[PDB]
Amino acid sequence: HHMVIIPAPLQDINGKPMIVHVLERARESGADRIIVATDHEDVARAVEAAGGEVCMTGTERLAEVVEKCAFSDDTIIVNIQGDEPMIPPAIVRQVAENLAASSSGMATLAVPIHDAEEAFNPNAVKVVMDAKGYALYFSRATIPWDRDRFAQSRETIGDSLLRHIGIYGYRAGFIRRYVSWAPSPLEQIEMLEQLRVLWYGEKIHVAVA
Amino acid sequence: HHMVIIPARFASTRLPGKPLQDINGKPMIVHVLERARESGADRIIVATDHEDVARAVEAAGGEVCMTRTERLAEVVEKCAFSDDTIIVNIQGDEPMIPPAIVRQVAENLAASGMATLAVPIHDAEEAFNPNAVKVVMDAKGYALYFSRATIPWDRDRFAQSRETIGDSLLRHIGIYGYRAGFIRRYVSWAPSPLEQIEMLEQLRVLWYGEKIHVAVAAEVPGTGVDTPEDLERVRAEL
Repeated sequence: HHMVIIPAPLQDINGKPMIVHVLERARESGADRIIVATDHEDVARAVEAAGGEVCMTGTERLAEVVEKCAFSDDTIIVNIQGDEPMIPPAIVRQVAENLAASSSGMATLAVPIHDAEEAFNPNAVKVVMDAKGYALYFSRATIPWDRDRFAQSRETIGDSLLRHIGIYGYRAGFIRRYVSWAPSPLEQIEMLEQLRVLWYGEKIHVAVA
Repeated sequence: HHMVIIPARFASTRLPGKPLQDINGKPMIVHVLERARESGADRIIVATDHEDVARAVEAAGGEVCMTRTERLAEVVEKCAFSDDTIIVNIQGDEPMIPPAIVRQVAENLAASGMATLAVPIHDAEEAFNPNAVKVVMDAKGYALYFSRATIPWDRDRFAQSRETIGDSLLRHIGIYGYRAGFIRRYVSWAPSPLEQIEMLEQLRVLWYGEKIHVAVAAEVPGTGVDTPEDLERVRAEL
């Protein structure tokens, strides 16, 4: 009972593009509507010929889709990146269900980290959550910091490290509020736009994959 | 319109018996009591399990509570307050704590339920020192997170070098504000795996969903006296 939007993308994996792969996974998730948001004709000519719906509209594209297709501000929206074609549809359904069952707002996904290099890789985003699973913070720094383990060791990690995956959930009308809100300074230092949501007081629920 | 409790930290390996040591004709805890007086508090209670500290504070006129946020709990039990009284935690080894920031934590608590202070970090070594605790907060000053990692992470600057620092790093300073029912709630909560990982007990409050307000200190306070060098320094400065 949700809609999935893919902001895209061109690669050959067994005679099929990559965006159509993402489209098939979104189909298998069981979404009522699937829309591919793009401003390029290359993505269109592929998805349209693949039977996928396209909307012609920097993550604000989905916001336009909320009003280009005139979606109710209670509908559940799932943003899958166009460059994750091997994503299982089970976690795509998860993100929607976790948003619907939480206090609503915005939702995202995390996986456990088990490689120390990953834990100390700034390109790998870590997230810390409260007891209810709501995101306390996103960061490129190694959080939560393990004082005893990391006191002098950069090769041993515990079980408290989570990597944030760029699949998101929304309640439609709040995507308009994302674009409406001014760019925070925190999202510019960390280069993580989702921190804006935490800057402005709204909370994010996190699903463990 | 607030009350101040001073944990007189007798226990210390480098200066055993900290609150009793003479600073220019007055013991340290008496000086901390005078700072609390300059803050503008309606009641000042020194919490201590030592009789010499009690007889030193009582000879100066401060209220004394015998105990044993563990210790502080018994104070809010022994003088059981209303859960509206703003409460300021001042360390007993800080005889030069600016009373302005002591008033400030209560003022910023007045507008939540738990409040604390931070000071800007200006040197790279402190920003990457896990012993220095960094705090990141939201639009209205409420702490998003406390950590021993360098947060917020400055991706573009730190990608080149960890040698220079921007303007976004704040060190949390262990002066806390409470609404006096907040403490009764805290003392009941079980330890939270997050504070065990980070060795940061304030992460209990954020783990159980309750908020913390953080204020940039109007004046940067002085480190609490823990060694004879700081004793002589405060003697020369007071």
